[PDB]
Amino acid sequence: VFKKVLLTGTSEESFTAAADDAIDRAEDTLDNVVWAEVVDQGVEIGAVEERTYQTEVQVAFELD
Amino acid sequence: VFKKVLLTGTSEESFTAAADDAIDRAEDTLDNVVWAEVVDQGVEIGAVEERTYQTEVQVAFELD
Amino acid sequence: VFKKVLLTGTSEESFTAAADDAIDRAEDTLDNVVWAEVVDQGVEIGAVEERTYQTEVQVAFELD
Amino acid sequence: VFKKVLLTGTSEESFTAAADDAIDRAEDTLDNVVWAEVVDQGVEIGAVEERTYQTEVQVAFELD
Amino acid sequence: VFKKVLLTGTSEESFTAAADDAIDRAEDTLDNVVWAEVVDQGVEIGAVEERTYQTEVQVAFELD
Amino acid sequence: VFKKVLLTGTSEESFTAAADDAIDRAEDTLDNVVWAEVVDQGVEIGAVEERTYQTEVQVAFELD
Amino acid sequence: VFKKVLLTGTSEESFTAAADDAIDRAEDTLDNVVWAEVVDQGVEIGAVEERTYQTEVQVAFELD
Amino acid sequence: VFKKVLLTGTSEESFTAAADDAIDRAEDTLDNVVWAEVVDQGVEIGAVEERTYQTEVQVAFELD
Amino acid sequence: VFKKVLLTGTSEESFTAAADDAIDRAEDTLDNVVWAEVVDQGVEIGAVEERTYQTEVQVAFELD
Amino acid sequence: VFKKVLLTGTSEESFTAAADDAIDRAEDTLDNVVWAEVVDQGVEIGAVEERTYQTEVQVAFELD
Amino acid sequence: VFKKVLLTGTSEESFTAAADDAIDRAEDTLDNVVWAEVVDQGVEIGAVEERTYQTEVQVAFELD
Amino acid sequence: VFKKVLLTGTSEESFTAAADDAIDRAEDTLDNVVWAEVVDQGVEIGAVEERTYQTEVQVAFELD
Ligand SMILES: Cc1cc2nc3[nH]c(=O)[nH]c(=O)c3nc2cc1C
Ligand SMILES: Cc1cc2nc3[nH]c(=O)[nH]c(=O)c3nc2cc1C
Ligand SMILES: Cc1cc2nc3[nH]c(=O)[nH]c(=O)c3nc2cc1C
Ligand SMILES: Cc1cc2nc3[nH]c(=O)[nH]c(=O)c3nc2cc1C
Ligand SMILES: Cc1cc2nc3[nH]c(=O)[nH]c(=O)c3nc2cc1C
Ligand SMILES: Cc1cc2nc3[nH]c(=O)[nH]c(=O)c3nc2cc1C
Ligand SMILES: Cc1cc2nc3[nH]c(=O)[nH]c(=O)c3nc2cc1C
Ligand SMILES: Cc1cc2nc3[nH]c(=O)[nH]c(=O)c3nc2cc1C
Ligand SMILES: Cc1cc2nc3[nH]c(=O)[nH]c(=O)c3nc2cc1C
Ligand SMILES: Cc1cc2nc3[nH]c(=O)[nH]c(=O)c3nc2cc1C
Ligand SMILES: Cc1cc2nc3[nH]c(=O)[nH]c(=O)c3nc2cc1C
Ligand SMILES: Cc1cc2nc3[nH]c(=O)[nH]c(=O)c3nc2cc1C
Ligand SMILES: [Cl-]
Ligand SMILES: [Cl-]
Ligand SMILES: [Cl-]
Ligand SMILES: [Cl-]
Ligand SMILES: [Mg+2]
Ligand SMILES: [Mg+2]
Ligand SMILES: [Mg+2]
Ligand SMILES: [Mg+2]
Ligand SMILES: [Mg+2]
Ligand SMILES: [Mg+2]
Ligand SMILES: [Mg+2]
Ligand SMILES: [Mg+2]
Ligand SMILES: [Mg+2]
Ligand SMILES: [Mg+2]
Ligand SMILES: [Mg+2]
Ligand SMILES: [Mg+2]
Ligand SMILES: [Mg+2]
Ligand SMILES: [Mg+2]
Ligand SMILES: [Mg+2]
Ligand SMILES: [Mg+2]
Ligand SMILES: [Mg+2]
Ligand SMILES: [Mg+2]
Ligand SMILES: [Mg+2]
Ligand SMILES: [Mg+2]
Ligand SMILES: [Mg+2]
Ligand SMILES: [Mg+2]
Ligand SMILES: [Mg+2]
Ligand SMILES: [Mg+2]
Ligand SMILES: [Mg+2]
Ligand SMILES: [Mg+2]
Ligand SMILES: [Mg+2]
Ligand SMILES: [Mg+2]
Ligand SMILES: [Mg+2]
Ligand SMILES: [Mg+2]
Ligand code: NA
Ligand code: NA
Ligand code: NA
Ligand code: NA
Repeated sequence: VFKKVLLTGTSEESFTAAADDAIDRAEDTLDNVVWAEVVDQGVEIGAVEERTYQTEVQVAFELD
Repeated sequence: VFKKVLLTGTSEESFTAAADDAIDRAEDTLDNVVWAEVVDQGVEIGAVEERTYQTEVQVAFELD
Repeated sequence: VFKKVLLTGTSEESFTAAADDAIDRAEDTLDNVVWAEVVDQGVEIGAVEERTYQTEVQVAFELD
Repeated sequence: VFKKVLLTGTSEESFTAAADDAIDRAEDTLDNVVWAEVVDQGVEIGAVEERTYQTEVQVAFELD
Repeated sequence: VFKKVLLTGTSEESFTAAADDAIDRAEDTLDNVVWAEVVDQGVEIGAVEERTYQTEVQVAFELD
Repeated sequence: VFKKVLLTGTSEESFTAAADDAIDRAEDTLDNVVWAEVVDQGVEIGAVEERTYQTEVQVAFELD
Repeated sequence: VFKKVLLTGTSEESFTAAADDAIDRAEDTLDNVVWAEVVDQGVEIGAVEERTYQTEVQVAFELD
Repeated sequence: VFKKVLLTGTSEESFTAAADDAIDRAEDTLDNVVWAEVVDQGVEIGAVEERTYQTEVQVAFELD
Repeated sequence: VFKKVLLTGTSEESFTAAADDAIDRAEDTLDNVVWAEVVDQGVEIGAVEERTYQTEVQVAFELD
Repeated sequence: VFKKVLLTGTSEESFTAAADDAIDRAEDTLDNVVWAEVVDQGVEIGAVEERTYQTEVQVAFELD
Repeated sequence: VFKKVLLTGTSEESFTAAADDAIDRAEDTLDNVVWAEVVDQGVEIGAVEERTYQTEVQVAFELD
Repeated sequence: VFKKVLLTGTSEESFTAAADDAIDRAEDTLDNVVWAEVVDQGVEIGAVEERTYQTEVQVAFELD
């Protein structure tokens, strides 16, 4: 059985690095992370110092 | 990193109050709740006494 | 077996009351109405006197 | 010909009042506003004092 | 309040049995599981021995 | 001209049999049923005895 | 209250005429038809003599 | 950079002519119109004399 | 088994004729073309002489 | 690089067997078939003898 | 009240830089730009010299 | 007439480079490649050595 958690990663650099940010967090706290599906992307502007790219992913992990 | 939990709140009063019901539950058990996105709304009729409005939300919270 | 009818209710008050308007109509003419799913919402402006909130619902009823 | 502008209204009270907020703004600056279609709803939490309901609408107006 | 977890069940037999696989896992670890909504189906081929049917479900459970 | 009715069939056995349940009902009451399109699938759990698979279909029939 | 019926009109001429075909049928059998929304278009080829354009519409009518 | 404006054109003749109606309006008031994407089609019936076909388009234009 | 190819037809006349353009091409090179489903429509403006209507279709054909 | 072909399989038995029908055809003619994603399901009724279940899949295969 | 404008940015480098291109243009001409939501991405090939990455964003700005 | 092929490119570097990977493959085997539309993005994790970014594109090419 796989389960997915819905995470939004952030980066001041790129959409790819923002996806990595979310996956890194998942891998910190979950075993058997196997894939991620991008579900949205955006840019936070008017409450940060530098533009912040955001990539939201369903991160899938194998249960057990 | 933000994470979202997918909650359906309920109310005998309104769709807005049903959204509040879900957010209240999130705030009871989670720190740093920052926003909610409505993903569906409906009304339960034929297994309740009074119509029950339901509002399903992705409730976003900042991790750490 | 359930069947759904696609109804748009209206209200000069709120989206919740517009949903009730549709459900009330279904309950007038149908037995065993069991739930409703919101599929769209809108506001009619430039052919009514007061803004009219509209809520479109699939109203589900149990057949037999 | 109709044109639509994509506006997010806000309210500390309800999704309906947040929709009104957007429509009111459109009517302030546009002639012949004729309808609005709800495209999203959400709640801003962790950068406001009180929860703020938001309703995003395409507000349609007749050109000329 | 209901909460949903996003699970992908697997089966070498059918899409229905793959849905059961996910629900069974939810029922192992959660109380008050009340319904499941199918959100995707697929078949894993080129890293398994026999075709494996997969059914992804939002499994809803009542909180408390 | 074709018309469609939106029916949810149920089965304690499978998603395919739940689709048949809806189609059977359509064929009981309608002439010239010609096809069905699956629009959703789900499983009712916590108000039935055995899991009940549900398949919602637009059932198309030729008018006249 | 408005209700919608989901009709597929057909024409050997055009998508517009296929939409008219559905609306004409609605107007034959329903009072207070007020609008139609196109939901799909297609072309039937390999079971007709000439290509047949099809336009599927939700036809809305005012109840009462 | 391209920008899009969301326009609904109308015609008593066809969906194609309704799309032209919107594009013509864009070209009246905008320079460097480069393409249009159809996003919806419909027919206004019960507040016009003759059926009016409507085609909603995102009309893209190159900025500068 | 059916297979679909994703083709965009073009016409200086209409969306219907643009759909025919794609289907004609499919029929030139494929046997047993049986139906087409419209998936998008648009208009190319700023790199053609006359507006060019485009209709994108999944063209289905029976294999063997 | 992966490529996908869009195939509709058929079965007089089940949606799962209809998916297998499409995958079997892909495996007959393609090397390195690796997965399939269900994109639609339906039932052909009024031009076949027995109901025919259909499952449309994107069948993915690794290029080279 | 927030308003959104629908802009497609371009870059010969990356999808992230194409998003920046659109946001930069918005910030040139608008006050209080607060966020952007990616709605589409693509690559222009056969009318440019080098591949051009394009990222379409709804750029949100606070009115007043 | 344009045709599209549905390709998933891969890269250990970025979503942009994964899109290039797919386009490069199309250009190897097809003439008159004119544009690509991103339809999905993801990251393969638990069967590769380094995270592999994937970008799925419809690659459009002009027929003849
Ligand atoms: C990055 C980002 C910020 C946002 N802020 C937001 N802030 C807000 O008050 N309302 C919103 O709807 C909203 N949407 C956002 C979406 C994105 C993608
Ligand atoms: C409130 C609500 C109840 C429902 N009950 C339901 N009960 C059921 O047996 N099948 C369903 O598909 C179903 N859907 C529902 C959807 C909503 C929005
Ligand atoms: C309330 C409402 C009115 C509308 N009127 C409309 N009137 C019209 O001529 N064309 C339309 O597309 C249209 N859409 C509408 C949508 C909504 C939600
Ligand atoms: C109200 C609201 C705020 C938001 N803030 C947001 N803030 C953010 O940093 N990223 C987001 O994606 C985001 N989305 C939002 C969506 C909504 C509906
Ligand atoms: C079963 C299945 C396997 C998959 N594998 C996959 N493997 C991969 O490398 N990229 C993918 O996008 C991908 N998608 C899949 C989807 C499904 C439904
Ligand atoms: C089978 C089923 C039951 C459901 N019950 C439900 N019951 C409920 O109170 N709210 C819901 O949203 C809901 N959704 C359902 C969906 C499905 C598919
Ligand atoms: C016109 C048309 C015919 C079709 N026939 C069809 N026939 C069939 O056996 N399976 C299908 O999925 C199918 N889809 C169709 C869709 C359209 C739009
Ligand atoms: C042409 C058209 C008119 C409409 N009128 C409408 N009028 C209305 O009161 N409510 C609606 O939702 C609505 N929708 C419409 C949609 C279309 C496409
Ligand atoms: C006809 C048409 C042309 C287009 N050109 C385009 N040209 C471009 O540089 N970027 C685009 O996104 C784009 N989209 C188009 C869509 C359509 C429907
Ligand atoms: C099985 C099937 C047959 C169909 N036939 C069809 N036949 C037709 O004339 N028009 C259609 O739109 C159509 N759609 C279909 C869809 C499905 C899923
Ligand atoms: C970059 C891009 C160019 C395009 N050109 C295009 N050109 C065209 O003639 N028709 C189209 O549909 C089209 N779509 C496009 C989409 C994208 C994303
Ligand atoms: C990269 C990727 C791998 C995947 N693997 C997958 N593997 C699997 O067994 N089931 C899946 O649904 C699945 N989906 C995937 C999606 C993506 C985007
Ligand atoms: Cl989710
Ligand atoms: Cl419907
Ligand atoms: Cl828009
Ligand atoms: Cl496709
Ligand atoms: Mg930096
Ligand atoms: Mg988002
Ligand atoms: Mg914010
Ligand atoms: Mg009360
Ligand atoms: Mg729901
Ligand atoms: Mg129930
Ligand atoms: Mg009042
Ligand atoms: Mg509507
Ligand atoms: Mg009107
Ligand atoms: Mg107050
Ligand atoms: Mg939003
Ligand atoms: Mg076995
Ligand atoms: Mg999936
Ligand atoms: Mg049994
Ligand atoms: Mg459902
Ligand atoms: Mg003729
Ligand atoms: Mg259809
Ligand atoms: Mg047929
Ligand atoms: Mg005339
Ligand atoms: Mg519309
Ligand atoms: Mg001409
Ligand atoms: Mg297109
Ligand atoms: Mg048999
Ligand atoms: Mg289909
Ligand atoms: Mg360069
Ligand atoms: Mg686009
Ligand atoms: Mg071009
Ligand atoms: Mg490297
Ligand atoms: Mg994918
Ligand atoms: Mg895999
Ligand atoms: Na989730
Ligand atoms: Na219906
Ligand atoms: Na817009
Ligand atoms: Na394809």
